[PDB]
Amino acid sequence: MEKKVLLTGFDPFGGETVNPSWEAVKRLNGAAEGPASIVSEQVPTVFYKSLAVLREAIKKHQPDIIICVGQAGGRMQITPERVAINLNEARIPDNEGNQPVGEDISQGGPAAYWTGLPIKRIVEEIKKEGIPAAVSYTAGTFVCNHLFYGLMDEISRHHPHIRGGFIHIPYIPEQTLQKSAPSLSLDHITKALKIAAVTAAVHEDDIETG
Amino acid sequence: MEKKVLLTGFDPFGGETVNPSWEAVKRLNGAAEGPASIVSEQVPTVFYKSLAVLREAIKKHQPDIIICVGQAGGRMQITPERVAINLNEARIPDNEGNQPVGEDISQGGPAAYWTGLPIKRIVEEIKKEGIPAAVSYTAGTFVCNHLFYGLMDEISRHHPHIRGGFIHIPYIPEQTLQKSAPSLSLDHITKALKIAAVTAAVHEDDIETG
Amino acid sequence: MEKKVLLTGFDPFGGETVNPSWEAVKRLNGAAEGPASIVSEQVPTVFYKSLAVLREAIKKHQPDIIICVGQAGGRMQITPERVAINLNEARIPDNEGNQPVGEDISQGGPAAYWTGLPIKRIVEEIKKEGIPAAVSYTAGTFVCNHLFYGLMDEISRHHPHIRGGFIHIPYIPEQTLQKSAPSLSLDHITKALKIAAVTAAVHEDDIETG
Amino acid sequence: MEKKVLLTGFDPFGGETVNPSWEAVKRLNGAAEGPASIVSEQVPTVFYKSLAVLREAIKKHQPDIIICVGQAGGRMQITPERVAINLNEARIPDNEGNQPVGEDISQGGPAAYWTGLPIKRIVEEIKKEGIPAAVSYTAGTFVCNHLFYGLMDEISRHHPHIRGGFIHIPYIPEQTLQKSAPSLSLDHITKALKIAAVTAAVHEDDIETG
Repeated sequence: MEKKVLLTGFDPFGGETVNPSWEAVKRLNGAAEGPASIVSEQVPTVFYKSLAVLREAIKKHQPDIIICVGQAGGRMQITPERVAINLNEARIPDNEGNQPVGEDISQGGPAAYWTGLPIKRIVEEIKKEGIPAAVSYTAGTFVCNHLFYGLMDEISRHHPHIRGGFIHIPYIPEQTLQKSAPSLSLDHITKALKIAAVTAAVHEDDIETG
Repeated sequence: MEKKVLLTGFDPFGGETVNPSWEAVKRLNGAAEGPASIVSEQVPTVFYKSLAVLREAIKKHQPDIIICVGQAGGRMQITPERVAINLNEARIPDNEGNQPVGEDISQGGPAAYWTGLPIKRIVEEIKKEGIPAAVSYTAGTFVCNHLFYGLMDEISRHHPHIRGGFIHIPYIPEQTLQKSAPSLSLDHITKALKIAAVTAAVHEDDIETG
Repeated sequence: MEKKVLLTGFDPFGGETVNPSWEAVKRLNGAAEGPASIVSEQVPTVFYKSLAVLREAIKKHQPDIIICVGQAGGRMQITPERVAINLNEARIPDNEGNQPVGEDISQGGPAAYWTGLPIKRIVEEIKKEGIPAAVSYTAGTFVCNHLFYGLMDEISRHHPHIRGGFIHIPYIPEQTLQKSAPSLSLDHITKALKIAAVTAAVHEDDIETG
Repeated sequence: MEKKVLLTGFDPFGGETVNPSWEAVKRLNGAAEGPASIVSEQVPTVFYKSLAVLREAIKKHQPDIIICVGQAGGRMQITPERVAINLNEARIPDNEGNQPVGEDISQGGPAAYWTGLPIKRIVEEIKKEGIPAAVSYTAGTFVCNHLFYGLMDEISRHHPHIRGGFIHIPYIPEQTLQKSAPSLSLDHITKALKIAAVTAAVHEDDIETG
């Protein structure tokens, strides 16, 4: 059996020198685990450009499953996102100075898109391996929600066979040295991400525990 | 232009014999402030029945503006909600024992509805009076989001002239006596609610700030 | 039966415009409640000078009870302090630029002083009136702990008949407008402070609970 | 020159079968790193008995440096403690049912004891290795503070040559699976602890920071 799984992580931004989402997905590049064969691409933390880079990664890799990963500084758990919202509302500018306020991602697109990943199943499997996980119901209104909405929009309109979604991850310890915030080690985050890609490759559907 | 503004607050939800959302909106019943003439109705913290009670309050009062209020224990600010989600996913049972998991509120309805209130404007006005306010992007998946989504569905399909939305409020101090959690006094919360009703009755368009 | 209660509050620091500890104790100046007769003085948020101002307030008013109040931004409850510590360790400079690091308050003084107030009784009485309260075991190492330690030192060495202590209070709502943080209204804080002064004037002895 | 460092950790408490402070120090037993030669002993989470077990470990091992470790569920950083307080005030009963309230540890002992470890130095060295650390000024009033005060009392009165202190550690991920709380991995915590032992074995002098 073989499902091709595209993982994306973002580049560094807003002060930081490392984006853990890219550090964790980069080491899974080329991994084969169960049915999953994993490839990893980096997306810029830039509005509009991130979506162009993702469309290119879909053309080049022809994936069956796409999991985009971003950092959510301050959370304590790996959180798969249930909902992408059609809004760009930037509190801070992106890496190229764009700061959209009140802007639609898709003019006339739906208000929201649900995730296509079996996220409750992913949460229970990550937890079986001893690492904290929970589903989140807001992915923010910055570049991470932008890429999630843009991904689901592309799937619905042009690649309906693809199962796609977004997972937010904590800070790693090295990033909370001058500011106390929760974190999870990079080893637990890359392990959780591998479990997510394999669970999404094996399972079509989700379980009803909530 | 006098605008009738319907305000609702939930009945005590198993945990106390008082619900602050009701206590606050009940004292604004009959208040007239600027163009706003305010009426208040209580809604049960029960899935499906809450919506039936709301439909009845809409028929009886014929409101121009509807602001539904509920309690969000743990928050620190008055938070107007930007997005209602088509999902009933109950961690705990409602007042009559219903605990829906993974259920659509409207089968075939949109995934989400945006608020119809000028919420950025409301946030800035509450803050001008010295009380903390912020827009929130998830209203949960319990009876409070249920009523919010049901409200906006009713408006979209049957009462397109009505401006409607949802505002979550914190605990009052009396509720954090055995469990430390943030709170706002009931006098600040009812004041914030009266400012929201007046701001919504005086302006159809929102500010762009965030 | 009449006890003179001296309350003090600090002026503002950091970048705030009101120090709620002064705003609250100022409105209790001249209040008589039960046995207590209350007078209020303001102390500067300056190391070493705060202590000189307090010594002067003790000479002038000849109090039976002294309760020094300061703001603890970020807490959620009124917190009477159990322990003062012999250390000035300033993360930020005070209002006149002093920033002591690793400095003894009293060279050769004890490492700590316990409060002289019936703080468990005070906590239970404030909570009986519906406002959250709890004892704290660190008052920090800035000017608020400095005044507390210096107060207890003054009492132990020169005024052993006086009952003295420190009470930290939260932000008021008006201070959490740009930064979300917990707060208590100024009406709840001044009412908690009047209850603390009256409870301390009526009982020399504390209850034993937590 | 070799310094024998004794580390302690506690036994299981509260429905758990493993205690991280003990899991982390147990794997350092017999380690030699720089000048430090480390031995580890387990202490019961029992008032009064913990102190007797510690006195026995001091007699048997004759250590130059003692670092007692306990878990502080909820914190986000490794926190060396600056102050031990002379008070047993138990919110919950210990492993054998003792629940002291308002009790002195040493009748007539000082109100507090300062740590004997170079804790600022320890904090900067742990952070150099990418793991979060900060000094704490309250170690609670349960069995962890009890052992810290009792240790410093023993040192002051009978073993003035020993350098001793206490370090609180976070939850590990496995413990925050049903309750979301911050954690650090057991590998990061045991690495922090070995760095603490070696920094204390090499430096009697502490540094001056903020």
